[PDB]
Amino acid sequence: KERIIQEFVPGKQVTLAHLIAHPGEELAKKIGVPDAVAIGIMTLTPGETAMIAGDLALKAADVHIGFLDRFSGALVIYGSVGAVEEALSQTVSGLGRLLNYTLCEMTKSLE
Amino acid sequence: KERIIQEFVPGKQVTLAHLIAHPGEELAKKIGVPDAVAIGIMTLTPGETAMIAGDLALKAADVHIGFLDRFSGALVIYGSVGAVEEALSQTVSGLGRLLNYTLCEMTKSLE
Amino acid sequence: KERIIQEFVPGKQVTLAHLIAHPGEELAKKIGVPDAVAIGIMTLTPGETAMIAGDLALKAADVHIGFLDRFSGALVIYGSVGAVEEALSQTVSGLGRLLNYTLCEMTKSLE
Amino acid sequence: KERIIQEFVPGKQVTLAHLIAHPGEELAKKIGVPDAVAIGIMTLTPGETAMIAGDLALKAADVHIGFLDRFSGALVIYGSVGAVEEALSQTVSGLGRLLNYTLCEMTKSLE
Amino acid sequence: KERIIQEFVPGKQVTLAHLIAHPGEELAKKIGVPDAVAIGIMTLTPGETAMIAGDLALKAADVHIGFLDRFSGALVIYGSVGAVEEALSQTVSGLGRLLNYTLCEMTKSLE
Amino acid sequence: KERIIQEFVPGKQVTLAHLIAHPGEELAKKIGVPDAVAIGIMTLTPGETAMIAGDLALKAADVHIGFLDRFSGALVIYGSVGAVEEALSQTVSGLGRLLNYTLCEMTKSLE
Repeated sequence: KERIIQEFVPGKQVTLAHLIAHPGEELAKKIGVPDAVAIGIMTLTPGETAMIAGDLALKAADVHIGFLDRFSGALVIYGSVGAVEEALSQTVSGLGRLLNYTLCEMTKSLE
Repeated sequence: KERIIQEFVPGKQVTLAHLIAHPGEELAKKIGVPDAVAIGIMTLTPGETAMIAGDLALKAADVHIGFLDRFSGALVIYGSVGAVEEALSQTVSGLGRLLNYTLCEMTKSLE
Repeated sequence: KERIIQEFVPGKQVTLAHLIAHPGEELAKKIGVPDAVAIGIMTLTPGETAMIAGDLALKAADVHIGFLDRFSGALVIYGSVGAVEEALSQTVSGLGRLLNYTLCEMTKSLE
Repeated sequence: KERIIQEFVPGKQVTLAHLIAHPGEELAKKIGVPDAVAIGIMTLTPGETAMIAGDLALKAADVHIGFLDRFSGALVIYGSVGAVEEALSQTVSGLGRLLNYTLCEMTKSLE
Repeated sequence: KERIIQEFVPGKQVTLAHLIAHPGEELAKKIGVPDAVAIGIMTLTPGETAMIAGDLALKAADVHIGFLDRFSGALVIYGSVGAVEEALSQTVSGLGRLLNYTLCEMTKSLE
Repeated sequence: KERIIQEFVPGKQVTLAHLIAHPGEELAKKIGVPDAVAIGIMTLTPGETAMIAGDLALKAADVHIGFLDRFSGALVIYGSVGAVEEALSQTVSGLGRLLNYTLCEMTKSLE
């Protein structure tokens, strides 16, 4: 085979930014967020980006932090479908702009 | 040898989607799911995909979340063999469709 | 040096499948399994494979789950040397068959 | 495919150094820092660099450690916008100077 | 830059096998082993190899398990300098033999 | 893109060895070491190297273990600036000598 030594470092990337309107009570309960709200999901690298994204999203629309995970880089917000959608949209563009992140497409699940 | 610096980032992939009808009480107990039900197993990357897959599966058939792990990316559902099988099938195609994931084949264990 | 971006994803592999007859009480105590039994050890990737392997092994011979680790991908079974050996043999082939895993040789420690 | 063996080792890098004036009480509460203060965010590799950066930042301006994470390599400081900004600026240059780290640009979020 | 997708899997390797005679009470306390004994240190990949090595070492000489870590792949034994040395020597060769591991040199610290 | 399978294994490396005289009470408190002492910081791979380095440093000068982390590979010592400096110096050379590690430069923060 081949042996390579590899100095690892975090990349800067928004891997997914997903909207889920009408998650349902079971999923909501599992996730640890309020029922009857839309939901925004982001994975971020490095993990500390979640605090930055948290700031952005809060300032972008009327959304709330379900939870913020500075280790995994997870961030979950909730609120109206419209608020969550804007918050997501704004936060992705803000990261590529302020920090020149690798970005992704915003995605959605409905029904 | 050779030294490479490596900025790591999560891939987007469904690595496995497996059905297990008749798991048995011992395995069920270990896994932390009800007995007398079929079982669906998925590994997902990044870990946060488990919440998205959770949504999809719940909406695809009459299945329930045994547990959802947004860290490892694990998701276990249960229900009838038919319900679990459809939920699995739907969830994989839904991820490749909505999010353009790398997908896998659905698999099964019976007896 | 060189900078590479690396999207990571789990491989599908059975890295080891080892039989240990006569482990002794000290090792058994450390491992958290009954004394006076043979022992089967498997490392699996991804971690969720341990539930699938758990199913296979239980169905292959008269063995029992010492523990199943869906995070590390560890699975430890115990029983007679013959039962453990068959369970191991069957589970490896089953994974390569059902899921086309990268497989390994079965190994053993005696005395 | 291809098989490579990879001996992993930590790189030496400041991946981000971000200033957030006016984070808001919600974000502040989530993050575990005082309200009404600016905030500095750094990700560092290896994780132990957070203690070194902690030293630098404290000595650079009138800032305080919200928290220091020698595992993830996270470090959060707070104080006036001016103090936090200087602390950040100084700490980045200090690491590249003393330890020849790979550095980044300082960034900021306002409003 | 360059983007590579990387399916990760554990290698099979004994990275170090080190003997420490006369560790001293402070170090011993930190490590969580008895004082007045020599000490053997191994790092193993995958993590589950520690249980196999544990078996080998116990059978090779009159040594005892300080602790066995099936997650990190750590294994610490203790006993006489001679017993620990033989246990180490035997365990390394046993792994390369039974499992065709990548091996290392045995090392020692004295005084 | 490109798919590579990657068997991972720990490298053997001292990534940093840093001296901090006059850390201050705040930083000291955060770090979990006594005030009014100099401080030595090392990151080591693999994680188990921290026990070996712990032995070396203790034997090299009149220093004490603030803490030893066999998981992350962290080791923090304290004592006089001179004792800590020698302990660090000795431990790095000892590792390259006994174990042929990849080494680093010793570094320091003063004032």
